[PDB]
Amino acid sequence: MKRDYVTTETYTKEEMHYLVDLSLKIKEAIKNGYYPQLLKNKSLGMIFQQSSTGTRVSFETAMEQLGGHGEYLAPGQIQLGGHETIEDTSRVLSRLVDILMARVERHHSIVDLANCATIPVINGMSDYNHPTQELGDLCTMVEHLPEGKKLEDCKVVFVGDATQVCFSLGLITTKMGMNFVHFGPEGFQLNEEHQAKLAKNCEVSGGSFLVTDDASSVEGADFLYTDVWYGLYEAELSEEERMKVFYPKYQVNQEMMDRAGANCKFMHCLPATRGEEVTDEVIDGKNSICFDEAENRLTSIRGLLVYLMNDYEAKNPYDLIKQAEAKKELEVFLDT
Amino acid sequence: MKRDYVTTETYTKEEMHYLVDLSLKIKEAIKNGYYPQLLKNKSLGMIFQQSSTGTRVSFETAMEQLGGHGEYLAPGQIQLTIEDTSRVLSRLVDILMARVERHHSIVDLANCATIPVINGMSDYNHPTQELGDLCTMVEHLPEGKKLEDCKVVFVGDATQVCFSLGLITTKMGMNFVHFGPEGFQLNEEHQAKLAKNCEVSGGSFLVTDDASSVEGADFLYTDVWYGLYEAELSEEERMKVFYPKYQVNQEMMDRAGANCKFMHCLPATRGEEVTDEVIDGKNSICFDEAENRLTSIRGLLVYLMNDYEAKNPYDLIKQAEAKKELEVFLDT
Amino acid sequence: MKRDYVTTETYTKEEMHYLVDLSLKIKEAIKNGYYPQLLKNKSLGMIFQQSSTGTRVSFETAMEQLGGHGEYLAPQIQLGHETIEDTSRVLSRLVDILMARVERHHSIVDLANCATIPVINGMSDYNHPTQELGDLCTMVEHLPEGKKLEDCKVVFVGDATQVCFSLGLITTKMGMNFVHFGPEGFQLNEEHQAKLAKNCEVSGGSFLVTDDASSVEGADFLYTDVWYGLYEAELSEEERMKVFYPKYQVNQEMMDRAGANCKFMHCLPATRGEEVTDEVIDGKNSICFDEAENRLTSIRGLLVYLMNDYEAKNPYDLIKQAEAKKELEVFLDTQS
Ligand SMILES: N[C@@H](CCCNC(=O)CP(=O)(O)O)C(=O)O
Ligand SMILES: N[C@@H](CCCNC(=O)CP(=O)(O)O)C(=O)O
Ligand SMILES: N[C@@H](CCCNC(=O)CP(=O)(O)O)C(=O)O
Ligand code: NI
Repeated sequence: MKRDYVTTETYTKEEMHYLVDLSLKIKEAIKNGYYPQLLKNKSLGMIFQQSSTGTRVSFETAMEQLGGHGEYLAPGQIQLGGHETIEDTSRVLSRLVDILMARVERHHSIVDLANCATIPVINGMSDYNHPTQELGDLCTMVEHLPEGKKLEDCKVVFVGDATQVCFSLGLITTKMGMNFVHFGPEGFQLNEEHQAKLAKNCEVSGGSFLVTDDASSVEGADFLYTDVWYGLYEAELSEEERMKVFYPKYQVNQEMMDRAGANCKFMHCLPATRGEEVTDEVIDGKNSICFDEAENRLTSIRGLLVYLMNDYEAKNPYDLIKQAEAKKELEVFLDT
Repeated sequence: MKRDYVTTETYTKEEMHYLVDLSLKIKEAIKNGYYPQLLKNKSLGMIFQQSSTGTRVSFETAMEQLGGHGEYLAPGQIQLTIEDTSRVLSRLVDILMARVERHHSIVDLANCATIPVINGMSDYNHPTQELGDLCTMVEHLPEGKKLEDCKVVFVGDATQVCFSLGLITTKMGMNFVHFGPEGFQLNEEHQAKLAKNCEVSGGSFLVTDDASSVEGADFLYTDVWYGLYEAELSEEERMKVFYPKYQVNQEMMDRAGANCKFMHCLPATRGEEVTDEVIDGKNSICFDEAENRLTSIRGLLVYLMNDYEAKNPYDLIKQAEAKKELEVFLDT
Repeated sequence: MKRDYVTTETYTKEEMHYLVDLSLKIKEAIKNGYYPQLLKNKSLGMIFQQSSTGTRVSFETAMEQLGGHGEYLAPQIQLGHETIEDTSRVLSRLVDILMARVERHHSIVDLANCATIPVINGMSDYNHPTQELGDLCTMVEHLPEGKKLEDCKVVFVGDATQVCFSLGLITTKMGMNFVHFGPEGFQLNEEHQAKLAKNCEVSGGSFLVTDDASSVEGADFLYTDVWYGLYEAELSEEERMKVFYPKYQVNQEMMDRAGANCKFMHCLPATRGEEVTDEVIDGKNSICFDEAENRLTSIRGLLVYLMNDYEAKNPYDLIKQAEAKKELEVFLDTQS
């Protein structure tokens, strides 16, 4: 028996709070030079169907810091297209590593992997969502709360394209009872299915959501968040096309930040295209927190790995009598 | 001085029994949550000239579990003179494995390296598969039968895995059959090596295209039909040679016997060498077999490194002196 | 605050002696089976823009031996769409130390300038400083009977490769006598020679760049490298034979002309039958495989030095460490 981390839709507000608290406590230990060896001798399979810097390095570093090891399985090493291949691969890998992550081209691949594997599976980004980004961004907002405001009192505005990161930000903010806005142009907004999921979250949490092309919607934002304009890895929009759609209205510049408010913080999942979605002035300015945010990709990944492996061990406990017997038998064999 | 693991031809029945016993004891420790740190701070160079999932992940995981680390050197990263590469790597890692296109490459690597070398599969044999398969057969012995009483039938192409299965089964005193079509059977040189094994072990071997040869099998084993990595047989060509006679289906399993277990080294081509019904059925053990790739690799790594240390022992007086000198240097 | 290792030009003779002594003491500990865990739980990002065997394996092995881990990044992470500043800031939050083998020297200079963690040059088109330290360790271990380091003559034969220049830089820094024996159009240039001259004004060493075959006479170490030039733009076999063969082939005649006790060095890989003959590279006076081993020797010393420097400049607060450890333990004991 295992638990997966494919979407925050299967996690409650209270569970997300626990993950944040766990992640931040591990962070404070490591920041002061204590590395808790919570994944000693454990192996993570890391399946990447696309390129990655932040996610890949975070997983590999996290495993080392916690006493285990991450194995990088590059694009083309593992095919996740067809159910039959995915079932066989899942069953082989489940016997060979303790935990799995995958960054996939199509969301059904990560859903299928999690369904077939008997070990925990983590979504490292798909075309649909990006749940490790969600947890990292939540950690970051908690660390940068406005003076005298609670999390649920905050307004978070995503500017631009309806990327998987846009949707994921909507999912986590509404799950935590916050106020979310997607400020984006017609034809590039979160769709009806996206909005129904955000509505369902708000019906439980007391938060709110709005999807609009009204420029005034940035006003009062505590966090202003953006992402690239070129769309999906496999099928990018050209420079000329994306400028036509988004520029200059959706460029996060100092004017937009000032319209949001003097204390509004700037966030971006990275990598950023400077001179497009954001200007140098904003991303390098005093109210940019996007490099703290990048660090918190590692923060959240450490907490997730520990949570999922602790869950696995609680559901599949070791028998300490048989452990002692097995250790003694091995030692006797190697001595005699 | 070192020892290598290039072929089971250089290992006795007693040595293979020791490797099985070591592998299974490590397995039982880890299964119950004790990870023996027998390779602490040791580095394994992993040279892959061809793709791999099972072998590669097994080596990398094994090193982590035992307290060391495996370095994945992907296809094209290391050109394989072989003498120069061997001498360089021998100074930079503690142990080496390689999956190679041509068997002479692994023989040359082992000859030139001054550290232990493990064959991760060649065009000739696949000795880590042999040990894993042996572990699996031991764990799944038929009720009231000894290993040497068992019959193992390989169906289909004369792959390096086919030959390797022949080598290990005959080495352990078992009864081996290659059921395959004319032009795709184990050759005269293969059979002479199997005969030599049987003269020592009291086992037997048979190579035949007679469909009745599966009868009485305790283990029925198969592999893909598309041949070597660098020169695959097309779908049309391989179906013409092997289908349907050599497809392991439920009819063939029933002909072998109600209790016959199904094995496959993986990956499998469902609908060719084996049907979904068989590979997913109650008598399939091929996923236990896949797990035992890691089982056997852990045992091999420990055996070879223990052997290396016995032949090249550490001087504890010089160790103590070196430690003190380093500590004084870093303090002062 | 950090220190980098991009060029030995920023290191004094006394600092290079310290690195040699540290490297050799770690070597003697490991040789006798004591692995000092000086980089426990630390992560090294290894950026390779080009192929490598010796350098790559040395870094990955060194990290394991010292209790940490090296992450191999293939042309996964590009130095492109995202600026060097942005990539440097992201990686600085995710690993503890960085190395890179780069096509163009400015890339490693920029990475070092922008990163807030130590950066090591794993070879560029300009220099190869880890090779320098490994070669120095090797010369120290193989000093001629009754000679001091500064009494030795080192002759590099052939093309003016980055290894040629680097050998010039380290030998002149240590007060030795350096010669580049190479043909017109393939010699160290005026800028190279000005840097060697500056080193010699401080050290009392000497340098010479010449196409005179008699310049090998009296050499204690004779060093060579391949003839095919840079990774991205190799010289053909026909072209390079025309330039270098047979005059610059290191054969037994040349070794005898240098001296009966002259040792042969080569950074590897070698093209047998071109720059060197089988007889020389496999002969009794070849030390190039000890030299190859000392790539690992020197890399271990460098990693320890740079991380010790980093920790001295950024010390852990032991009171806050104790508090963070306690809070984590309480959280894991009491919460769920
Ligand atoms: N919408 C963007 C999201 C990238 C998020 N970035 C990360 O996760 C950091 P990484 O890619 O370096 O791991 C896209 O589809 O590319
Ligand atoms: N005859 C087959 C044997 C494959 C063996 N499989 C394994 O070792 C599992 P892996 O390739 O994932 O490591 C062939 O030549 O392809
Ligand atoms: N002039 C040579 C220098 C190679 C140095 N070799 C090494 O550093 C060993 P490696 O490449 O295996 O890491 C060139 O430009 O290729
Ligand atoms: Ni690794």
